[PDB]
Amino acid sequence: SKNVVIYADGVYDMLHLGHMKQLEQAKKLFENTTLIVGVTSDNETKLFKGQVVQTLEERTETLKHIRWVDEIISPCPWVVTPEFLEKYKIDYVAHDDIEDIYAWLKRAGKFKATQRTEGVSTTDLIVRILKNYEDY
Amino acid sequence: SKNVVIYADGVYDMLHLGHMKQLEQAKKLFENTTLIVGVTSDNETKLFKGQVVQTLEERTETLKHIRWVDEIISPCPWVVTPEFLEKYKIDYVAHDDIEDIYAWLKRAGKFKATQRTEGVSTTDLIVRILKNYEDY
Repeated sequence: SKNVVIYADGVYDMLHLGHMKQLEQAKKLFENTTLIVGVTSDNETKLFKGQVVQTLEERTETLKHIRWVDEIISPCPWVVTPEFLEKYKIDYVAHDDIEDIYAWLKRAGKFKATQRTEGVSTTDLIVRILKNYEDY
Repeated sequence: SKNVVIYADGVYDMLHLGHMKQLEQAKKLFENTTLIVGVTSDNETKLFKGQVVQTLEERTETLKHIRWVDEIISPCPWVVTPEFLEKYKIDYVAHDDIEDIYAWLKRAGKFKATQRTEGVSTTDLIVRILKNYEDY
């Protein structure tokens, strides 16, 4: 089939199985895709979202090693725009939306949902380490 | 060129950039390779090596997502043997050796060194998180 350009953005701090399953899902939305992943800058993540432990450079170097990732934009825009989609020939934005800042994307037919996997996160694994030390 | 079968084994607990750079190095030892990765069982890792936080199933599911990994043997033998190399048509074992349990591999011309990257580990990132809380 024809090659579909998919865009997915995120913070990707301390990459874990949860991000990877999401990336894999974005990549397989169609039989032939190019998955572009956008990695948010440090400043704007902290300003708008929350604490980041890894720098942009580290967050991006880890993503380079994931099988599903075809291209990375680093840093990426914090807000996706129609001009951005035209410039990089993006057919679909892959998100999990979790008023609606993505309504124009749905109206344009350019939105494809992916999902999160709970309980697989890096912070969760440290919780598991700590359970081995009894409170008493 | 001809296709070279490379074998690398390890625990791969809480996969981080350090493992990935090593896998990438094993994969690029030659122009055309098949990288087989062996993941050690829970029992034998704990018995011979140390604590593991993720099960075999989790440690293996994460490796499935890495670009360099062509095949996984899970669980893998704890000790590599010549019969193992013959069975899976392995040309080289990729290790970082860090008396010598791998001397027969070097004698057979079947040993290729890779290296570790320090300071990139998942436990290190939690140390970074904690630096934000001042002791006083």
